[PDB]
Amino acid sequence: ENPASKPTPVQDVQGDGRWMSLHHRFVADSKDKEPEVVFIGDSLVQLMHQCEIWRELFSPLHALNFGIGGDSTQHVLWRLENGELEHIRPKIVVVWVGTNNHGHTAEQVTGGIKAIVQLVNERQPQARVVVLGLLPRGQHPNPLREKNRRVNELVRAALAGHPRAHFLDADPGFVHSDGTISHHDMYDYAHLSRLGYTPVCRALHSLLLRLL
Amino acid sequence: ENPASKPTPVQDVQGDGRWMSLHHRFVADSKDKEPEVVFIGDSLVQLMHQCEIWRELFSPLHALNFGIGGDSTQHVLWRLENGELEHIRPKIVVVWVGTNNHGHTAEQVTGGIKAIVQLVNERQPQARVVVLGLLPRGQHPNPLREKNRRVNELVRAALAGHPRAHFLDADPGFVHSDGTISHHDMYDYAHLSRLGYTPVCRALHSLLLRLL
Repeated sequence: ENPASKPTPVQDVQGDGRWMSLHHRFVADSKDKEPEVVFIGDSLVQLMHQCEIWRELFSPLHALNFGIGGDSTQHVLWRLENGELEHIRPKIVVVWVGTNNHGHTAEQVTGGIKAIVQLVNERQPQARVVVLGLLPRGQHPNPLREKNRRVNELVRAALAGHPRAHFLDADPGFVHSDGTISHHDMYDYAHLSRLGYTPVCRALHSLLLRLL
Repeated sequence: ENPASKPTPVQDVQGDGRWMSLHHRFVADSKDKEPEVVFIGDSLVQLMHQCEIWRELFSPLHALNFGIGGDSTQHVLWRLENGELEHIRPKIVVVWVGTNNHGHTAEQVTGGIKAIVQLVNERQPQARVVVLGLLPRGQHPNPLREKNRRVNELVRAALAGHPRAHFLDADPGFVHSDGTISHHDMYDYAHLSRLGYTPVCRALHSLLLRLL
């Protein structure tokens, strides 16, 4: 099995059960709401809801944010299969996950992303799927840069043949000429600040409005 | 040895070196700036800098924020010993760390917190030290609630005999009568939202202004 596309919850090894509380909240959201767009993935999704203005660009679109810090692809897959696509009929599902798949090869993470697009195509066949490219990370050149770039090539070539699956690279050019990422964009060289969110989100908003 | 008070960097098992980039940035901050207050600890410290308005309450105070998501006590201890207290002479150092010490007993985390106050008293003997109580976490009652409460009793009783060491519980009462924490306060039942930061930070600002 590709471990990236084998659905599995995050096991609580800390004791406060917060991942499963998050999941149950999103399930109840889906039971009770009628979104047109659902956002799912890791803390880049999750933190957009606070840390960026989601209210001005995305709230009008009738959007649920189901981001969980730390999730890998298999975690998202599990969540989509275990209640978060129930009782809804979005027009669009936005997927942003894969940068936390540590210990998986790029091909494996790509296999994880392809399994999420497949699940969404089966459980919510009317929806378009948007997959965001994995962003660069690390202050200087490093192997996760090259990993996430390779994921992005492989995913883009996989989605090229899919009428209603869209690859979006939302990277404005966070890697500079000197090879560096600025902490003004990414305060810890991976998570975006308000400034790093702005151009990402407006690339996303523009794609969403054409589609919608 | 108490593992909580044995200084040690976070080892990079991912490959992009971001923890050590963060540390080097803070070292350069300390070389080049002249803060009156330095904030150090985990992502509750770190995210206050974006996620709350640090600008209105804390920026006037000439404050550096040296928070790193995921740090335990021994990580903070290492950082304070390995350059982040160099070239400065703060009036106040604010410590908020211990909630990530998974696998350490409450007594051990307390031993970690006491070693950080001791380091700061030796390297920056003029500064007052403020230690923030560990906040509750988890949506419902769970063993990390009781752990962090016990840490807070033990730390408060340790700092009671210290003229210029101050324990501050900044918890407004995030645990409700029904036993629950609201996701309006803590979006993932551990990290604060803008709303959860407001009362925390104004408790902190008030203590700082008396002292200062």
